[PDB]
Amino acid sequence: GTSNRDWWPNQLDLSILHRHSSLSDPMGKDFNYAQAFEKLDLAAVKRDLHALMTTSQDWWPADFGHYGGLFIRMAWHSAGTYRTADGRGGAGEGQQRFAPLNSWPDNANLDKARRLLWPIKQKYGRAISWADLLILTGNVALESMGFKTFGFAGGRADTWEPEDVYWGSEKIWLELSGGPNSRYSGDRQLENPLAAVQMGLIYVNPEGPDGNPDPVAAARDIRDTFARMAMNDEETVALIAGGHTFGKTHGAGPASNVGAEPEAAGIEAQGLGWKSAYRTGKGADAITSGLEVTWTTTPTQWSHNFFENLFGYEWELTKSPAGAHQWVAKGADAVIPDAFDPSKKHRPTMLTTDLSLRFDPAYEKISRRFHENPEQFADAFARAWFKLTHRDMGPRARYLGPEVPAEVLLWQDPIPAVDHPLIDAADAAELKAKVLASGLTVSQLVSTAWAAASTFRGSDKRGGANGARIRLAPQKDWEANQPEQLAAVLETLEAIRTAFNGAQRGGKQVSLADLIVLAGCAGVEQAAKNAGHAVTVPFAPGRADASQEQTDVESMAVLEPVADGFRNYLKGKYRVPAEVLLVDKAQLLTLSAPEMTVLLGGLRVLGANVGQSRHGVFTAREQALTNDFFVNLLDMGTEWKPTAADADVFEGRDRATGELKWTGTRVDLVFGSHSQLRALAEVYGSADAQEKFVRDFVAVWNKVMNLDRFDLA
Amino acid sequence: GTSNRDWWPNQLDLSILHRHSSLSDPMGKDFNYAQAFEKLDLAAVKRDLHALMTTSQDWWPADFGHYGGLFIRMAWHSAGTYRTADGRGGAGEGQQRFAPLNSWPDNANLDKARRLLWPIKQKYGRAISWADLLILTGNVALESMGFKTFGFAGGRADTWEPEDVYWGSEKIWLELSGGPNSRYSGDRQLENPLAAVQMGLIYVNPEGPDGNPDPVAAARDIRDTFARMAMNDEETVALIAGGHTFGKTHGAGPASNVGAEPEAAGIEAQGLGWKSAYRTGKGADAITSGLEVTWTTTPTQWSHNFFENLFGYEWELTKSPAGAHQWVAKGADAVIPDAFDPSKKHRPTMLTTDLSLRFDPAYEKISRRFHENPEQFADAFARAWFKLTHRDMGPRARYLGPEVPAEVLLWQDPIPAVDHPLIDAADAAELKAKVLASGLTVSQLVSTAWAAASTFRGSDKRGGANGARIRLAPQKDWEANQPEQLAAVLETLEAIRTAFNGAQRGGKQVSLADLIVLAGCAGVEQAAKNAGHAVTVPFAPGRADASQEQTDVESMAVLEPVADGFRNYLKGKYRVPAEVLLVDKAQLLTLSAPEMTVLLGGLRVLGANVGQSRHGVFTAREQALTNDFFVNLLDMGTEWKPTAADADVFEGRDRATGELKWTGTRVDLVFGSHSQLRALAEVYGSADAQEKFVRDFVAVWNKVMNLDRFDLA
Ligand code: HEM
Ligand code: HEM
Ligand SMILES: [Cl-]
Ligand SMILES: [Cl-]
Ligand code: NA
Ligand code: NA
Repeated sequence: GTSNRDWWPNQLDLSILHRHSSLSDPMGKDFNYAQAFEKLDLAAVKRDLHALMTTSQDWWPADFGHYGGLFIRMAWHSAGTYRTADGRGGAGEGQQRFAPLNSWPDNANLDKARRLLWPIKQKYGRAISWADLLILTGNVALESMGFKTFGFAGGRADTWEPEDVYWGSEKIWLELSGGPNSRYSGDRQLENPLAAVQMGLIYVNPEGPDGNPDPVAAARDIRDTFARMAMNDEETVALIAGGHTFGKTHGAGPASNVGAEPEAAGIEAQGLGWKSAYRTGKGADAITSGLEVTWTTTPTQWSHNFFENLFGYEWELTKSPAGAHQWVAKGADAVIPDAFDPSKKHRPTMLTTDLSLRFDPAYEKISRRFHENPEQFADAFARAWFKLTHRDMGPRARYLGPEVPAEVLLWQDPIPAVDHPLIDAADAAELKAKVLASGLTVSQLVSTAWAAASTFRGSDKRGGANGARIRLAPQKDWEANQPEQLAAVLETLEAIRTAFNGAQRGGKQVSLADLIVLAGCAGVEQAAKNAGHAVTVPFAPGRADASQEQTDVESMAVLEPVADGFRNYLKGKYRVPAEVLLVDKAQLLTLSAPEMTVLLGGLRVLGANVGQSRHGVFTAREQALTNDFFVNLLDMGTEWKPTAADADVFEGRDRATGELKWTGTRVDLVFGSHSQLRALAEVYGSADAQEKFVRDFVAVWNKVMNLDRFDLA
Repeated sequence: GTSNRDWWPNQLDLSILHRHSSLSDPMGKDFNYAQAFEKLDLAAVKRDLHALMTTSQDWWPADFGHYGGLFIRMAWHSAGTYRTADGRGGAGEGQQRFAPLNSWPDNANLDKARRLLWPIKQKYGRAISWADLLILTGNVALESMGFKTFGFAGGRADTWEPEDVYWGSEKIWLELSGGPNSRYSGDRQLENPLAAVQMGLIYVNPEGPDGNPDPVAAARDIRDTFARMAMNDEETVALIAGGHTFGKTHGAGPASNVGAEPEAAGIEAQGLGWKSAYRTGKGADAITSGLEVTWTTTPTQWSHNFFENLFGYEWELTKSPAGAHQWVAKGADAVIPDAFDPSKKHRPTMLTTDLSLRFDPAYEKISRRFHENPEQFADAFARAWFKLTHRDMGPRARYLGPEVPAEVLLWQDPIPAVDHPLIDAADAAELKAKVLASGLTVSQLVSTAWAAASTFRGSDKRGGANGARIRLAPQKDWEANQPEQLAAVLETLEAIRTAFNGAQRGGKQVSLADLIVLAGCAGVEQAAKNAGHAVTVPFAPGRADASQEQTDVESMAVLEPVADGFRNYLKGKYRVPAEVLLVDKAQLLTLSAPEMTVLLGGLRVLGANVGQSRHGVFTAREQALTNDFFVNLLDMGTEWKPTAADADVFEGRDRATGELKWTGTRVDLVFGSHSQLRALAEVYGSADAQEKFVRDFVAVWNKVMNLDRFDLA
């Protein structure tokens, strides 16, 4: 069947905005996962998981009689797709159970892991999501094997279709670098927003870079990829060495014996894949990665034997039974148990990437400290495993259940508790009038609130106006935020806040974070009044102000908008057309196509553009909330042509006279070009649409202001 | 960006069931188009359209100073994509404004037509849809040029994204037959469900079949395609000759002058395409099809000149200025006006396909009758234009406004008015008890009601249980309907109906159509009782019974289910995998993926399979409404393999003993393979899901019973 994508493969794709509709969701409109989870008997779940660890199924026999290592891997791959660039990936939506991740080569035989958990999923039903269950199982694995975890939070609601994520442009699984769709350029520079070295890998190639078995070079790829998943050197060493304290790899015979991944398998395989023709195809004969390494002398028990082995032997390059590069201990005794035959033992073995932890000089210093102080190792691992498995959960208000760690961690972008009465509706009205009487303009107020709120991304639930981090480094200096204009607005609002708070009794006060948002509300109300329409914009107080010391500046860098079509802003020059970057931003903001359309058309006419650019400002009443963007865009009296100076800037002239009327960017003009978007623009540009336009704009503005308000969820 | 479709291009596609979500629709969830239309000043709209006919715009100057031919073409192409096989295409969703149809070669320059209507659309806003506006404009064009139409109904609600229609498998526009993705096989047999001879054509090639200018063979393709659009010979001749009474074709220079279609054009084209480098690119220099034919001596006025020309001259093969095959009148004087220069006249000209109406023997007889009796031609054309433009609108109850023709037409599948009191709740309880006391089983009642209601398709809104057409030819003899079992059920229901109706006074009576549906409801209630549960199935009376004389047997044949996965039925052997056919059926029934999932699982256990097949009957309590299908499908204790006899039948055996537990088809097992479907099946197979499953089943059951109930809308 030939499709639109076939005929016009470079046309913009809006389907990403309308994933996750109520059509594909089996649960009722009113289902609230948090409410279900809060009544789960978590202790009972964990007893069932504990029992499962040593209850072998014959269709995928447990190595050493214990499924712990399989489950740790499973949970670490669930989390391990996370990228800091865009927040996409991670364990927080249970996406491992869908395409493509269910069929990535690095996820081979996790289909068996997940199938082992169906009976518990079945028993507890909607009260425990697959997303939560994956991570809970990894924690119970660890605990059953003698490792004390840092804690666990529930609250990852399940999803019902695949997310549309850019995982790379290669058309071959595992393609080595330097092909026609290489993700690498320059001196081994991995393209943003990717966080893995080859298509279908979680981080790095366990043989070494593009299969070259050099631990030093492999260390470069480990450091770079892990950094792109928000882990520093200490955390990376703790996680790799921690994980590889347990279980084993699987490479008992050649990889040609392994058949189709789950999405390609026959209907009779019932959602499993990688069926192997090698001997029994499972257990002692299993093939997963093609490597055949067992790291420790007690693969089912926490120990400090990984570093004992790493540092206690010299290593020789060797090949698994599938032909993969791996390493074996020179001169060693057979001290490693076999997974199924109590009469066999094996020499210690390592991956290239395990040896990275000894031969990269910065890793070696950490690894040695951990070898000499295993208690430090265990604490670092526990902390890093919690961060790994929670990194995309969002604010601590979303954390559910009885095992949530009390310690507040800097990476959580923490928000202090509120310990005073909040402002009421009359206070809000008072403050809106004070803001408008200060002489701050509609443009300043809208722009500032937009800048504060629109750092939110739904991918990892970071960002948003809560915190008032706009006032701090680094947000206060980001170019998009217009640092000198911002500072003047903030000074004025801070004086309003001080005077209101100084007048109160009873401990009532308003945070700056709330006042930034409220003042933006006032701007939108005043713009509506400038158009002749009285509207009240909703406002919910309860934001708190975070300190600089509670804000990790280097982690906040990935939230900087380098492209924000809603402010007609592009920080530099990109390969991806600006309209594609608009739809990417709308997806991160959780906006539908209608929402994105109304929001953009209103911001244009409110003066929200960076630098006060005229591009897309298709109105002669700037700072009035009207549908003029749409009416003027759609006027066939105007003809549009790209400028000679810049192909991405367009001039709109009167068709009859030649007179210059407007200028616009690709982001403005796409609403008059794309057939779906133009259809939306036509609703808002019709003569009956002024009330609708205003109502819909106010609704979407309030939605954006509240994106991070999980305290009200 | 590589996508799931790239990696697994043959995996089943569920996106078609979550098109048209509330996410992509700009109108609020409570918007009701009918109510907006009913308040439209239709007379005002028509005055504005009359004005527009001769208001020429310089960016696309009007031929003869009158846009009427362009608009007729526009409205005939809007309607013209309709196929009877599936009901898809047609004017009823306004789909000409989206991809791919906005860019089909045969819709070249209708982008200009649509743009000329934006000011009207804008002025009247949501009270007239684009869908309605395209048809109304065609009507006003005809009236403006002196042809009185048969009527007009509003009520086509606009849509907001493209429909996923199979238009063919070719990967080249306009590809001639016999290629790697040929729509033709054998003796010029066009593949179902297609209704056009080439990718991107509305029906036929105007030069002749695969470009061969033979009118006799062109007539074969005209007959076949038009029959696939629900039009017989008289209708066909009336429409082609009526259309071609007006306007002209456009081929002033070589087609290489014509640039990108709208979906390929640059952003500055603002949604238009086919920009031409030939001379001024428009007006006298226009290039659309490449043909240069003007049919009559008065192209802007209704006339009897089409058949006077066709019969009055002999025709000579020639070429247009673009090189296309067309025909010129031998020895004729230059009597045809030029569209732009009062000093030029032209000889009469004809397409190959126009000559088909004279050189095909059966068309010749009609054409001569029309020539000799122009009043017969005008009435046939009026009636056929009404049919053409309303064929996908569904029951007359959906027809809005003051110009709806009073005359009931056979093609509308008419249902008599109800002229008596309806059954009340106490009567419904009394009838349900009578049905359950008669001996009819759960399986029979469910099966019968399913058969009756599931003929509905949302594509053209034909079918459904209203009418009780299940009792008439041809539905009563369809194999999927189990004619012998059906007859026995109907006899019993007819005897209940007679006895109830004979006991009433006041004129109260129950239709058989209602009783079939009510009896189905009683089966579902009894099945819940068999499972130990109280359940209430909603029922809405008010269906009437249609007669055999109101039921066109040949038109009804397209509704026959040759695949119905919901009954595990496949009439024969198809190229398309049966699970694809299930999703296609779910789309015509307007079901989401969760709905399709719950529905099928319940039908399986209630005994709705054709022939009492045990395939997918995964329960030991058949005729009890339980979630057993899901719980047993998902049991990892069972291993599945295709049978040696039949690769599309699977056997499910106990993993430990090898013993046979179940058998299933692809339709059954896809719910345990497809990673999205299996996620849905897990929700209904969970331990906490029995009540959910019953509630969800009853809701979807009632949805299906009411699909055609536009008298309640
Ligand atoms: C440089 C980073 C990493 C590399 C290249 C890597 C590589 C791999 C490979 C190739 C396997 C064998 C797959 C199979 O054949 O069954 C595996 C197994 C495993 N890895 Fe890692 N890994 C890394 C990091 C991690 C981390 C961060 C954790 C968790 C903290 C983890 C925990 C495990 C566990 C527990 C197993 C054993 C699975 C079993 O017993 O079935 N790994 N590793
Ligand atoms: C065998 C079926 C038909 C064929 C092959 C056919 C072919 C075409 C072609 C090739 C054009 C020229 C397009 C261009 O270059 O601008 C056209 C024009 C047109 N057709 Fe048809 N046609 C068919 C049936 C119809 C029907 C059923 C109607 C309406 C009832 C219709 C009404 C028109 C009118 C009004 C125009 C003139 C457009 C203008 O003045 O701009 N045709 N036809
Ligand atoms: Cl994601
Ligand atoms: Cl359609
Ligand atoms: Na994420
Ligand atoms: Na249709």
